[PDB]
Amino acid sequence: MNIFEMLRIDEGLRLKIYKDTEGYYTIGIGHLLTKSPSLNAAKSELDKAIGRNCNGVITKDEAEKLFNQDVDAAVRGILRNAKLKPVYDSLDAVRRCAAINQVFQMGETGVAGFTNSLRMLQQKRWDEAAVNLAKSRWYNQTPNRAKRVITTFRTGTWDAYK
Ligand SMILES: [Cl-]
Ligand SMILES: [Cl-]
Repeated sequence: MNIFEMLRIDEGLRLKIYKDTEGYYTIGIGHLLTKSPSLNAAKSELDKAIGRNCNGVITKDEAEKLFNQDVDAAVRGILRNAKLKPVYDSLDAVRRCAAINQVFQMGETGVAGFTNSLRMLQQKRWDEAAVNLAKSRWYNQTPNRAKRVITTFRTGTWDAYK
C-alpha cells in the first residue's frame, strides 16, 4: 500500500466533471476544480488545468497526471507549513500517509487548525489523538473515510485499507 493507492481508494476515479461531497465541482481523482456553482466556471478551470478544450471530460492519463501534481503539492504544502512539518517529520511512514490524506482532502489550512490532535500525534498518544480527531466536522460529514484515516493514525498499519 502507498499514498496513491490509498487516496485512489478514498477519492475514487471519475473522468467527467462531478460534484464532490460538499457539492463542488471536481474531476478525476478528487481534483477540485472550483467552489463556484457555475458549471461553466468549472469547465473553464478544467481546460486551463489540462491545457486543452475538454468539454468537461478527461482521460485516465490526464486524471492521473492531475493526481500526481496534487499529491506532490500536498506533501510540499505540509513541508512548508510550520505547524505541520514538525509533526509530520516525527511520524513513521504509514502515519505519514495518513497526514498526507487529510491534507489532500482538507487543505493545509484545515489541518493546521487541528492543534490539539497535532500535538497528540507529535507526542505519540495514538488513542488519544484518535478520539480527538473524531470530534470534528470532518468525521461527522465523511465518517467512513475519516474512520479509515484515523485508524491509520491510530495503528500505524494499513488494516483499514485492508
Ligand atoms: Cl494542472
Ligand atoms: Cl466517507
